[PDB]
Amino acid sequence: KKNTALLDIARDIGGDEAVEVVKALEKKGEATDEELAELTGVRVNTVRKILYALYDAKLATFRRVRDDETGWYYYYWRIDTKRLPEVIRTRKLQELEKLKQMLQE
Repeated sequence: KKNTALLDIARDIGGDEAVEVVKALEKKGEATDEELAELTGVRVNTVRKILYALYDAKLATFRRVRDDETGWYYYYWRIDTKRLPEVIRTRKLQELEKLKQMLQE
């Protein structure tokens, strides 16, 4: 039930690619952008844009590692269902009162 609801939010976010990304992420526990682009075949710019969307929806978190050859960070993402129930609800309420204002036209 939370399995499918997560994936449905992913579809709204980014279609079949988002659903591939979420599924590979859950199967792997944690993953980098690059690891997810290779697991899935989706491009890394799009894996990344999906992940930052899941992060803004507070459905994903990450933890950062400093790559010491270059000094730049790279993220290890993971799905965070902790607040998924409140997210599912908020999205319903919001969609409902988007309808409410069309009725108040």
